[PDB]
Amino acid sequence: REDAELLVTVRGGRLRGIRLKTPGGPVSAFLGIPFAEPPMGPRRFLPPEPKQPWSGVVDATTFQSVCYQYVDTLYPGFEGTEMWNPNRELSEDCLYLNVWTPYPRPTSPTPVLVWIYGGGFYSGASSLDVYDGRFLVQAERTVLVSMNYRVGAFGFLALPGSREAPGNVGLLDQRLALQWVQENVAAFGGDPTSVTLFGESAGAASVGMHLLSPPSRGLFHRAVLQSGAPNGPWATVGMGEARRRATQLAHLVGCPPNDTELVACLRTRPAQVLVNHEWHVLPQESVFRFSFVPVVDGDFLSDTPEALINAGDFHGLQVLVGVVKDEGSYFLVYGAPGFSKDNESLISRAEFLAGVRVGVPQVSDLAAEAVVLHYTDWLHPEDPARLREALSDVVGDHNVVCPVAQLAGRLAAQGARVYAYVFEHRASTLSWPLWMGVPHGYEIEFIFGIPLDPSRNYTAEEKIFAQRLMRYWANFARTGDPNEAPQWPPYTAGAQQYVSLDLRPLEVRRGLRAQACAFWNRFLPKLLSA
Amino acid sequence: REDAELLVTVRGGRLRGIRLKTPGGPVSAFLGIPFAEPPMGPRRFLPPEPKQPWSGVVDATTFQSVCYQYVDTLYPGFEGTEMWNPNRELSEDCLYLNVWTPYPRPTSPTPVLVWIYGGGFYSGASSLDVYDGRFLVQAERTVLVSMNYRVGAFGFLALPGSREAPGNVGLLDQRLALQWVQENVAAFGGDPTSVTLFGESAGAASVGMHLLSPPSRGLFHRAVLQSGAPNGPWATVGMGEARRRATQLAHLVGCPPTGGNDTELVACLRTRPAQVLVNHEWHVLPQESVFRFSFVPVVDGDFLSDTPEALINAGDFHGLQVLVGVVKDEGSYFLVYGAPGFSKDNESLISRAEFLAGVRVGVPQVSDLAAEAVVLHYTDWLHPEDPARLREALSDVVGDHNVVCPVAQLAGRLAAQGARVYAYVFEHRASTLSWPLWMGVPHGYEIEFIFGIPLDPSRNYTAEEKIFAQRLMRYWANFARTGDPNEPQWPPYTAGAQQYVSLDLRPLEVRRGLRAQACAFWNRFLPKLLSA
Ligand SMILES: *[C@@H]1O[C@H](CO[C@@H]2O[C@@H](C)[C@@H](O)[C@@H](O)[C@@H]2O)[C@@H](O[C@@H]2O[C@H](CO)[C@@H](O)[C@H](O)[C@H]2NC(C)=O)[C@H](O)[C@H]1NC(C)=O
Ligand SMILES: *[C@@H]1O[C@H](CO[C@@H]2O[C@@H](C)[C@@H](O)[C@@H](O)[C@@H]2O)[C@@H](O[C@@H]2O[C@H](CO)[C@@H](O)[C@H](O)[C@H]2NC(C)=O)[C@H](O)[C@H]1NC(C)=O
Ligand SMILES: NC(=O)c1cc[n+](COC[n+]2ccccc2/C=N/O)cc1
Ligand SMILES: NC(=O)c1cc[n+](COC[n+]2ccccc2/C=N\O)cc1
Ligand SMILES: *[C@@H]1O[C@H](CO)[C@@H](O)[C@H](O)[C@H]1NC(C)=O
Repeated sequence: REDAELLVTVRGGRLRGIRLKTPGGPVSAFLGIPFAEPPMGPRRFLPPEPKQPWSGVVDATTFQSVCYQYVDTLYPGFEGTEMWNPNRELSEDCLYLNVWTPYPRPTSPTPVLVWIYGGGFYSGASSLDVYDGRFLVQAERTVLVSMNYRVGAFGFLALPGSREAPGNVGLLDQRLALQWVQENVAAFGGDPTSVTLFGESAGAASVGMHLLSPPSRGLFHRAVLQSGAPNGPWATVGMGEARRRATQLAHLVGCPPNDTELVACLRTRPAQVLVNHEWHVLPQESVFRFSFVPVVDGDFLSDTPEALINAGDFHGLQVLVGVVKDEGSYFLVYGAPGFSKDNESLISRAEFLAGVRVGVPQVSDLAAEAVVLHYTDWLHPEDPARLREALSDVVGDHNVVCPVAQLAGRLAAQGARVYAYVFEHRASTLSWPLWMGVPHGYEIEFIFGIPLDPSRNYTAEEKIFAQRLMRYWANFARTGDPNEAPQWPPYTAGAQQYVSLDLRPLEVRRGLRAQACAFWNRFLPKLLSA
Repeated sequence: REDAELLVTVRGGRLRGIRLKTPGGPVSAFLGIPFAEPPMGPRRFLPPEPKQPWSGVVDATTFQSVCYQYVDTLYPGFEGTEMWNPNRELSEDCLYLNVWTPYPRPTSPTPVLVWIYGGGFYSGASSLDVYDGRFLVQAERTVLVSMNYRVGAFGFLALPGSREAPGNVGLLDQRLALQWVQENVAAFGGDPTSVTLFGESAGAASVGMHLLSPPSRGLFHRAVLQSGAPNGPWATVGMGEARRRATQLAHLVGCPPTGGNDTELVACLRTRPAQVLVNHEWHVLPQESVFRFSFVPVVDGDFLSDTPEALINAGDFHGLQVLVGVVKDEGSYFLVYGAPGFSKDNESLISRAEFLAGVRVGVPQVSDLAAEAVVLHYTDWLHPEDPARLREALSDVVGDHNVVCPVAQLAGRLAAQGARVYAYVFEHRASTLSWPLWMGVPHGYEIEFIFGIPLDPSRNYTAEEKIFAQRLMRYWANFARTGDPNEPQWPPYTAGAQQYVSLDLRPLEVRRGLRAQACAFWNRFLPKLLSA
């Protein structure tokens, strides 16, 4: 009758899962497991509370609701943007996690991968097709866990010092899920002593912040940061600016009639009302800037991530970090003047100079001049194709590449063993224009083995590539070393060695854009202080 | 009795010259013509006064004295440094000029080349062997003129506003010599309506300042600036810093028994022996540095109504032809005079710490932030500690900051504002060069080829270098005659295409960009950083 492999008892009660099909065999999935009380009504903006025990059997056969978030409408119906939009109904009752295990369930402790999705801390969901864990679990025989966490104002609105809206509760949602993994993953066959965190963009920034927060450190053992870092200029906000943004949001939604009255009024508004106004609390026009992000208030982060990275002892830590070939191109169509996915975006010098202030917001004119000096080819100062690639480099280096390069350099120089990559394969199914190259976020589908889905149109070569990348990632989760063949050397602050990931065998190189990142990481901070 | 070819009457009186032998035939030389009253005693620091007329015949038959100046002591007996030291006795009685003309004297008016030597405004002389004008006149049949002008404190000590030491008198010496050319060069067969100034280093900066001073602008028609520009960070000084340096120099020599009344301060300075002033001249510089000189032209609203940069940016230069250029390694020569770890006698493979310390020596008197901006751009962050790369990088720092980027900025603005510009880079290392190999083609070592020194038979240049020298003399003379060095073609320099030619044994090769990336930092960004 009923498959005993799909019945699991966790600390809170009983669950019923579903058997999933994959080209290489079945997989056990437990989707929509509640790990927190629904953060609704008076519980909104508050830290999550552990889910109370239940009687009966929870149906864990389908994904649960997506946390309330903005839905992108720039190119309606376009696959390049719809693949990131919510594929389930929106709700504040969204604190659920998902578990994939081999079928039948492992009888021996199995290494655990925990996925934290990205989306600028304002969007994302564990239920997106591109995060389907069935292929990783079947091919590499790990336990895969992913959780939903609150985004936008619901997860990161902060009136610092107030208890009604302390901030960082979305990060606490992630920590609660990691604590749930420690207490319950063995019931699925997972090994709670071998937990690897991996995430992309804001998910990678989240992974980095769990590395720098002592209460989260005991919950995992290895970390993978893809196209993101906690020291990115978009990843955190100071207490003063957080209070300003929280206050303006209240004003824009008709609040208030102290912090208590302000939060109480915010709690009376429908969730969609807060979503409709959250982008308007940003101080200026920009790309790669987000309204409600983690706040540095001395609690979750006792100091800025950059400060915590410099003062940290990282011996015994192994981290896998990397970027895609063209980190900046995706963001240019959301505000940079002259850009669009439907033409070549061959911009003029005037549009380039205007894009610099959009891509590098909230800096002095002198700082902007330094950017223009560094990213101008003064033998071809007005060539539109060069200007298009240059502004993509500005946005990509400033927000992703150089923050990741700095994290990798400091971690390596202070005990950690770092492996660095650059993902350089443009998917044959990529629907973005060719000038965007390999855009932000389009390595994920290969890490998750999506090309193995036979109902998709990836090539035979791309399937072998996905299997290669799944092996690297799983090798790292098992041993802290992706290697098995051309060897992948560790990244060091001196040699700065990394590998390129594409259809060709591994190629070792030096320097994660060393010349450009010396500007962003070494000189520009000095310029802004004086 | 006499040779009429060697007798000339100028406005001041009669002159007698000499007939010089050259590998290609005779040349008339009138060496040591007085063009000003000796600036001695009460006239020290004063503007030059026209030479009073004389009766009889002045023998203009040999070079006159070198103006009082410092004598380099760093590598005694070394050919590389002794070639720039005085080859005549030092004297304040030094305001004499020289005229070379073809033998026999030209039938028709001939274009005139006027040479202004360099030496950081503290040294130099028209009598140096490398400035011998006989080969240019023989090969290209022009009239060549060179003059001595006061250097160091005697030419550029400035108490601005005062009448006893108004400053810039060395530039006034040059202008007086230019006025002399206008009134008298026709007696030698020269055309006063076709006068081409050319100079190197501080001489090139001098040429540019005459371009930007209206009283001088009417005295010539074309300009050549070799490895120098008036907008260089070393070429001018503000009124306040000039007064500070002049006051500390007076204080260092006991004047007066600091500052005070200007008339009495200078009167005390006039009682000091010339050598005493020279001995303390370098002590007034604010910090340890290279390519910085104590007494230089002062921007005081008179000779220079504004900074050279502002005058360049506001200037209308239609109808002007200009030839500018640099050598391949402008900075290397200056590093052995103070940069830590450097020497002509070893490889100068410096460390990272010596590189950072040399940056402050090579870019003196800037904020810590500006210094780190220099480090950011001249460090290869894949090889931040490689000694050979650091040695080249510090050479580039000093060369770009002081020569290449000032010249590139001068060339770009003149071209954009009406002038026709031709740019070169001199890339030949002479076979006779005595400096070590790591210095490449150093500052000042294109001059000997422009003056045709390789044609001197007692020298040891190769036959290839003699052909090269004759080719360069043709470019310079073509430009002096027509405003165009051509007749492989040499395209003009423009702000957009930024085209220049390489001068070496190979034929002309057209390139783009006078180190465009580096000079965008020095000319565009760094000024914004200093004002904020
Ligand atoms: C500074 O002093 C000069 C005069 O220089 C000498 O020292 C003076 C104290 C006096 O002894 C002069 O005779 C010496 O020549 C001043 O200029 C003189 O001023 C007087 C009175 O007006 C006049 O009769 C002289 O002709 C002037 N001689 C010149 C032009 O040198 C000058 O005014 C003083 N400036 C100050 C106040 O600092
Ligand atoms: C090359 O020499 C320089 C400076 O030194 C002089 O020339 C040398 C060839 C040798 O003859 C020395 O005895 C001379 O003093 C070295 O850099 C300097 O080293 C001296 C050591 O006293 C010291 O002043 C500073 O550290 C450096 N700067 C100077 C010029 O004072 C350089 O290290 C030598 N190159 C090597 C070591 O290969
Ligand atoms: N008046 C002085 O004491 C003095 C001291 C030092 N210097 C400059 O040092 C020598 N130098 C430094 C750099 C380039 C060339 C030279 C050679 N000059 O003859 C000039 C004057
Ligand atoms: N205006 C913006 O900066 C912006 C930011 C983010 N997005 C949507 O990002 C979707 N996304 C979400 C998660 C991970 C990656 C990605 C992007 N490309 O792969 C649109 C506009
Ligand atoms: C040039 O070389 C020759 C042969 O060695 C020598 O006799 C002569 O003195 C040298 N002259 C110069 C200028 O060096």
